[PDB]
Amino acid sequence: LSEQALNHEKLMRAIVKNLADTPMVLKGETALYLGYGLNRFSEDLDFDCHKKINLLGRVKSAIPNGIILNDIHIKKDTDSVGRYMVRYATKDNKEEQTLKLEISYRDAPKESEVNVIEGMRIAKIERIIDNKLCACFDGEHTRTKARDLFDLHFLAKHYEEHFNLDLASRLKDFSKDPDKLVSDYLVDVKLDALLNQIMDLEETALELGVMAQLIHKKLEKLEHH
Repeated sequence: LSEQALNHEKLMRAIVKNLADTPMVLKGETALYLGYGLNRFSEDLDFDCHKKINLLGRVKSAIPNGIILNDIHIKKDTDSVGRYMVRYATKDNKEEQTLKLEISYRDAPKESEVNVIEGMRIAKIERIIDNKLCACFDGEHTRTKARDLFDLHFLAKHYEEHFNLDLASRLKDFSKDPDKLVSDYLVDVKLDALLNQIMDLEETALELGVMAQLIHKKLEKLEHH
């Protein structure tokens, strides 16, 4: 964890802690990082929220000591989506940084589906798995991002109990051809600063395929406790 990263994290945590008394629910990669022990750094803030709030006002108030807020650019503010570029600097370094902040106002989790971890409102693992699989495999607009392989492996390894039959079946299907995964993701892994040092693509792909196969097989037994 470099100084740039540590400060970035300082900024993210301050924003999410501030939003704890609103309906904002943290999701995605940084939910995993801040909430569930993800073993890579994450940089974006992604939220679901059932209604509009004074987002700008909250971000401004939330800037903690040691951070300089240069600007907030409103990329998109509609009924269904909020998309912002928060530009900032630091007491340790003057070079401008960016934080992407994105909110979805559709299909917000109901209050009974919201976890609180160290004072932060965060989505359940199940929803995060579902969203990742939509994002990398079977959603409306899939993408090829190595982060998704890294994160699904993490989830399959450390949170297998949160997989149900549907989630496991899709995971198994996503990861059935490990050589294709390695082929599909290789360039992205090399170009990703967050992954290129820490990730063995060949091993990750292989282990995911094996873990998914086993998780799904277990759930197919329809066992009870």
